[PDB]
Amino acid sequence: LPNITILATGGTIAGGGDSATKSNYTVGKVGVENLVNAVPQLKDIANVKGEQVVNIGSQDMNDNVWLTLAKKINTDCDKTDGFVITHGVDTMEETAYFLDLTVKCDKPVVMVGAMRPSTSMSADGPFNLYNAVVTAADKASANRGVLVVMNDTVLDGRDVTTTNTTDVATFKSVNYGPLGYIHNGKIDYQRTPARKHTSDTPFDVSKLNELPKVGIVYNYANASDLPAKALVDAGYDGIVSAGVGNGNLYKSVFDTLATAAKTGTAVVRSSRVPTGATTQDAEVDDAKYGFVASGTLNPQKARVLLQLALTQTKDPQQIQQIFNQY
Amino acid sequence: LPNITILATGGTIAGGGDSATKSNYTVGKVGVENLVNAVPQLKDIANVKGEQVVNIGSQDMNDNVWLTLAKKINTDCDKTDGFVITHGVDTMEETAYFLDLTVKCDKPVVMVGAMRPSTSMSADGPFNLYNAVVTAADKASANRGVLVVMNDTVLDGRDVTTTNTTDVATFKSVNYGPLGYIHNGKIDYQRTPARKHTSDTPFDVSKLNELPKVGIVYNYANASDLPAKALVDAGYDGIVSAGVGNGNLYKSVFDTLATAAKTGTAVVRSSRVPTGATTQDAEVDDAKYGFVASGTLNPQKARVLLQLALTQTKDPQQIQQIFNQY
Amino acid sequence: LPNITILATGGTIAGGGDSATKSNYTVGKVGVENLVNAVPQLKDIANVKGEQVVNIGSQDMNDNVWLTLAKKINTDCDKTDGFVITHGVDTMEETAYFLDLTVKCDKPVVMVGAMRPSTSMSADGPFNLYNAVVTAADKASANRGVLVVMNDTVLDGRDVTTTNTTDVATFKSVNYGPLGYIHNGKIDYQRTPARKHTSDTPFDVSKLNELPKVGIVYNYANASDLPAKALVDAGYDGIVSAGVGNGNLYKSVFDTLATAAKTGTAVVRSSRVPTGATTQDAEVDDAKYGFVASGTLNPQKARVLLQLALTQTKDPQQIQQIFNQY
Amino acid sequence: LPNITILATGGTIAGGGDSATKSNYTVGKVGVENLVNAVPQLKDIANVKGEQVVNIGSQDMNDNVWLTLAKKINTDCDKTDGFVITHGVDTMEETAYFLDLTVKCDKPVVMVGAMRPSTSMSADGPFNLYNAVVTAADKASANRGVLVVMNDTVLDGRDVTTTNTTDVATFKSVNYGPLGYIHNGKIDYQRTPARKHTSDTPFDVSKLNELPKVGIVYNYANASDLPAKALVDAGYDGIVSAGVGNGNLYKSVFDTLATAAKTGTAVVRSSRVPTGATTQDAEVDDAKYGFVASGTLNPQKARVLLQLALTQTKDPQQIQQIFNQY
Repeated sequence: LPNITILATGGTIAGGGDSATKSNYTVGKVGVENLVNAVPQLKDIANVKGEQVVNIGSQDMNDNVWLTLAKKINTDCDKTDGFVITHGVDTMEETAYFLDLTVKCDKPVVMVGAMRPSTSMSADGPFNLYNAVVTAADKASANRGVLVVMNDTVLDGRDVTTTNTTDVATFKSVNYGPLGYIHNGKIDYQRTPARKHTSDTPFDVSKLNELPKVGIVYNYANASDLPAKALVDAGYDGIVSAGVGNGNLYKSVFDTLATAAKTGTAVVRSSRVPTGATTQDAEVDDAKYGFVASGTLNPQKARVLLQLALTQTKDPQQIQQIFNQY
Repeated sequence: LPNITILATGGTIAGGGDSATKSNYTVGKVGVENLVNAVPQLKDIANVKGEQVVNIGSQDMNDNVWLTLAKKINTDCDKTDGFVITHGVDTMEETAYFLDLTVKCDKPVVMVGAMRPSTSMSADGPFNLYNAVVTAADKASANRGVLVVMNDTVLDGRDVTTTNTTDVATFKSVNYGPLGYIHNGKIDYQRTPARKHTSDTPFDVSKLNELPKVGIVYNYANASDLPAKALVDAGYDGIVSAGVGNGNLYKSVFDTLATAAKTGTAVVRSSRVPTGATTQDAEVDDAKYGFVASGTLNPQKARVLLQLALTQTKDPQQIQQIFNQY
Repeated sequence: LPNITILATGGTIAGGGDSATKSNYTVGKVGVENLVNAVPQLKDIANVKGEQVVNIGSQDMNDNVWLTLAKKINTDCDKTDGFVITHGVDTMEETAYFLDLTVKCDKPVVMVGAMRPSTSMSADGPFNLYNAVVTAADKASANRGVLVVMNDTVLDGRDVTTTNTTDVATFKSVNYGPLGYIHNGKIDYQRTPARKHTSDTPFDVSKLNELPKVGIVYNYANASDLPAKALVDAGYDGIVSAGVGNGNLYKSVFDTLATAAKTGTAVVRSSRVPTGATTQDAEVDDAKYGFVASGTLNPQKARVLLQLALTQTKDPQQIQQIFNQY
Repeated sequence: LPNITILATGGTIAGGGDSATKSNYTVGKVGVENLVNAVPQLKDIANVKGEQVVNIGSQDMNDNVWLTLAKKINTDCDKTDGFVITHGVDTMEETAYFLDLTVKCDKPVVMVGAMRPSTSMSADGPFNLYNAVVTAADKASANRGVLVVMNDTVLDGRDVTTTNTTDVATFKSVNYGPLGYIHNGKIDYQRTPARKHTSDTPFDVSKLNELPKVGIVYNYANASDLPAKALVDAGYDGIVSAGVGNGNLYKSVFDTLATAAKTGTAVVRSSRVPTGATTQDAEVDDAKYGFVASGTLNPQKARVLLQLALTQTKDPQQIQQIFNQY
């Protein structure tokens, strides 16, 4: 049986409330050992070893946890046959993509969470964790990049997103679909991400102490330019626009971002719209402003790629190419 | 045949490019009478009269245009049998819900646009317009609140949202579903929104020249508090959070908003997740902080209602009751 | 606290296997009182009484069980405040719509099941049951027709259908959407079905020991007419076609059904396509052939209504009017 | 510019009605030349050559058109750079999969249709045909198997299905998602089907005059065994069950099919449920009855694979392996 390492970071999977029945809960007070022991059947599928890396709600996820995780997986790759990472729902799609772009271990790296706390009736965490271990133990899971496993489904860390605030079935790859479905501890893989990941990216965080500063600004009717100005005034290295429609910007926000780009701020147009690509050759002449189009990357995922692009270049043309390859 | 009035605002529905094939287009050099003449079959179902209210990309939609529209529809209600409003796709969901809450005419008010340019191969606007007029001429459309008609579907103004950046089928009511489908010029209506709309709301905009200042801030891993601080420093009447998962807030953003809410800024927790309610009784003690949970209202929709709630009250308990009724 | 009656029929919700991990299970060796005792929090919200009506896999659901249930609910209406019916997932959508059309009690009648066995890791049945009882105890659930409660969602009996073979989130109202979502033991109802149900239908099953014989035939490339002929040769009261696209029929099948419809068999065109209406005024001249178009009723739902329409009339014009009202 | 062959078979794309506005139409009276000339911009992207193979509604698609198409593509492969096939919506998913399994040309083979007739307002056919030619001309489209292009999306012929009776956006790969999206005449491919197709299958129809007889029977509550018996009595080589839930059978239908399998009839369990796999190791002991589980193949697609399997073997174990590889 394979050796699988659980790197725990907190999340609702490690959350608890005083009633099985009421919706209230807190995260940060349930250790990895407790999660493992709630899933006795993991003995049938792997030699599990748990480590508590941090214990936080993923609403508080940050750069330094990202760097710690990537360096730890790259470092320990040779000590184990696979990794499972327990994590909150809220920012799972961001951490999964960061790791997709920075892990050099091509052994399976699987993230898992739960929508219901560990204390609740019909808690989803136990079976999700089981299925994440299944996935991490499956030799066929290697070289697919970093994965999220939730609700009996294996998802690639680039396209995966949380689609509903409360539903146990929330995680979906909303543009290109899942990689495989898990039934009875077996996976029929029918897909693999073509975008370059892991050891095929140039991004190397092994010596990085920090990541370039990238912020996100939202567009809507009568949108204030104040948030965009505040990132510019603080000297942000990059800004991602959560645009309206096909990545469009309220006029105010456009002006501030156009001026920013001319001073060397990287500006990436994404979209608040939950599916579909932010394309070139629509209403914004990106070449003219030095903007980059995000493709199918949503604002939070565009931030991830932008920060990593900014560790290699500040040239908008080269940042567009990165957005076309990763 | 019914008298139907078309109020044009702009949008892709009367936007054009150099060729039928390519995606590039600018919006707002096509006139209202022009759009009509293109769909001569409109004469089979209504006597249409067209007025150009403004001619903009809806990415530059703003409070003034909203107020202009609400007042026009309300003043002209007794002069026609129904209204169609042509509008850009980008912020159609915002304008529809604003009008849903402020329009006092209970004659049908139908919004319509297009995802493909006038000039494009297989342009969707002609048939969209036709179906929008079908809907506005149907007696069964009255008293259902402000409607959006796209892709053969009749969608209520509160739940309707754009789900894809380029797809002709983008507009969906993603939480509660459509009201009716249109086929062969008839509608089988099987649903109506329970939330109070139009003449069942206390919002009265007839004598307002401006709306309260409400801004939106985005949450994500390592989120800066600088956007939120910029809004508080400007003395914004309200701030909506596009939270992560079930409306949660990055720690720094939470600190800044906790302060805003006890300092004269109403704070509404919404979510960047495209479906489902931001709920009470989850991880955030709304009462302690003076926060309001948005329910199914997405951030830009939550802004609409918060602006209007602030015309009536600054008390977060009363604002929450508004978010529970409209 | 309200008196709620649970009528058990079987299903996966009280089905079990040898282990929590593996997918294998048989259905119907768990008792009704057993299921209750497993969810002790039921006592916080109702006084529940349980009766075992039958104990079957719902794949063997039949006309007798339907009639038994309708009559029981109708006779016992005045003796409880609401009903929960535990049932297999496989034909839950059929039974719910039959009861939707025949139940005369306008107290809440809620159906519930489970996609995972009793014995499985992260079993969905306990919380499903809890939420089903929440829904049946809610006064706001009355007069909305027969309901199905699954995965925190309240779904009307006409539109609800199972969309996936294994997913806990399978049950969706795929054309008109849900009625309400349940969170923290409360329901925010925002929709109600317009189609006539329960006491607004003329279908009265109190004195029937059998239902008219209605069969379903499938269409596909090179479809044999032999199934359709077998039903006509047996003198079936009706045949539903699971047509291709918008209810179309393979040529041979069309010939056999054209004949059936002028020869004492009612013929309803439905569709194998999982969403959308089978319409009039498309490629098939329904009036010429004596055919009925099913609208959004899928084949198995169309059977339900056709059986009940045939208790009242054999005239295809009257049957079509039924399909337009219920 | 590449040479692209259009093989036309009829369909709604070649359909017409007397009004742009009314839903009525017929197919079989609009030739390929007419479709080509409706899309002048095809000159910018390919040297197009059209041939009318047949001119029928796809509700009448059959084995002999399938064999004619596959043999024609295999024969003419060296005379052209790609193929587009114009076809009705109704059975497109069946023809696409057949060709996916029998074409040995690894040059792009793309199917295309339209939901609205060529005569209607906002007819979808012209732009769909444009995008199908784009796809067929893209070198990157080779070795992805046979494709369907509809509504700006490239779909693999195995998973692709029509999901709505009337919506222009109906075609979706409902289990594993699309391969790429088309914008401005360019395709970003992010996926390829892992299931073996085209020159990687053993199926060779070059010398076949006919295909084994396979029928489909539907399951529902109180299902008659008469259709299953009628296929058995006629000596059908195979039967596919459109099962309930995870491919379950009403007891009557089970008995007839169990007995059939013991006499050498091939029996494949599929599901009427529109997404998800019909799995082994659920409620049916397939090994015991000599049944085969269809996986994610829906009944009509299981028929296609079954007919082709039956040209190689009648052994159920070997037919299961075929269902696990193709």
